[PDB]
Amino acid sequence: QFLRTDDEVVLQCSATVLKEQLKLCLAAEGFGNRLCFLEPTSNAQNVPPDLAICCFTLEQSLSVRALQEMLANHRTLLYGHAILLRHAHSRMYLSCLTTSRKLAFDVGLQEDATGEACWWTMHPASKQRSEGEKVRVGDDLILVSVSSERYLHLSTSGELQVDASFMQTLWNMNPICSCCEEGYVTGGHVLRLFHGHMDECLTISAADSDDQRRLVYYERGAVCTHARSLWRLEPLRISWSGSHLRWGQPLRIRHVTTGRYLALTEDQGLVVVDACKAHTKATSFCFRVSKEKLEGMGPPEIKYGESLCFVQHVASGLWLTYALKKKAILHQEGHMDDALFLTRCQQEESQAARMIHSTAGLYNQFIKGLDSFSGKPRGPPAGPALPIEAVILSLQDLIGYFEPPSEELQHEEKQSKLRSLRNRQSLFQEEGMLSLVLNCIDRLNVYTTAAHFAEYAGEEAAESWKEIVNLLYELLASLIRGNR
Repeated sequence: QFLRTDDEVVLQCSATVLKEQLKLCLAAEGFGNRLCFLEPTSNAQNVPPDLAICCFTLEQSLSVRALQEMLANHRTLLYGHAILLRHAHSRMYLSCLTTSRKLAFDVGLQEDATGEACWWTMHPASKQRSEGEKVRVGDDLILVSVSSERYLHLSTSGELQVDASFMQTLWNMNPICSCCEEGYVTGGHVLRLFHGHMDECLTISAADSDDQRRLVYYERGAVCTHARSLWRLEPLRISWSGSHLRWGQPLRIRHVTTGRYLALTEDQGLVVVDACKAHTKATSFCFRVSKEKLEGMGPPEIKYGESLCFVQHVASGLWLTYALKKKAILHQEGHMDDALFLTRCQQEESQAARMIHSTAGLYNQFIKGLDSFSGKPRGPPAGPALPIEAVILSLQDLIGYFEPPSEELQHEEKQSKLRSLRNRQSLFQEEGMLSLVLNCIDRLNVYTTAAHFAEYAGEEAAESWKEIVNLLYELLASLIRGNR
């Protein structure tokens, strides 16, 4: 009934578009782009929203005097309290930025929780709540930046955005999960699906495969530690999507590094499909106890490791089965040994897998823009603008991410940090990040100078040509660095 600290939440607002209400969640990537944006959730039945980057953790909830004393150097939320919100993926903190996209400031994530910028005071939306009262689940609230004294605001030229404005917006701090039972599978969890005990898991193929990475397999060996075998369980009901999963409950299964959804198609059978084509009927599955014919955290039913689960496609009733590497299919009978167990991926690996997803998406966009004016000069590029700012920041972020530990650190800590670095390098390497970085280099090296690049791209885009190539070479080096 009440919101507490260390609860996972989403910040939701609503807007009227085409005489219909549209629910929107506060989202940010962090790496490559600090700025917050809005992720629509109303059309979930047709197109699944990108929720992994919508999740925030309530770090602290402090009174006015408690904040002031903290700046000089599980608790229930009360009105008047100032809260610190940590982004689940990037590990960064929601803040009011000093830059502007009007007397509004931009809203985004910052690297460190220092100063007032990352603090937001909670205020009642009506006379039904008062200062010092317990913040209840489902309450509309007003959020005020401690630094700028402005409201967290839904802005509208023709797009729906977030900023810090003197205009008010009502926000719903919807709980994703609360204290949940240990060892139980919940929504939003990133995991692996294992078949037997021979190091065999459900996966798509490696990068650059003739597959186009659309097919699903049972694969043995090194896959079991690679990013390509990681999946995100996404229940159809957005409310309490981070609640315990139940037998028979419909859910979508998202592939982390590609962002594609397990689906049944009329033409291809069992494949993995783009988000835009991942509608309920094709993409909805459930865990079953057997093959017999058939608003809170809820009852805990599915255990990690100990529970054996059959995967069923809901609309068709077909079972997930196999055709070492065996193709995964959907079949009316399947096989007697179809039952799978689940194992929870830890945060370093899951974080890395999402970073790869966004990194791949961004640089592939950058590559597509480069190919757009490949043999087309200007007298007016005139294709879509290259994501210069995002590419630069992405590059800088990954370089810092792959930075070796300081030689001044102690041996025990250094070795552990080196081991973590190697594992993180490996996950990127196995997802074809070297080739991808190289493809950017090779395409930019087609040009001899910045001025030559300006003859095909813009003069403004050419201003960052030398910087991007140098940062790419730097990332390339950091991806290879042995770090033994």
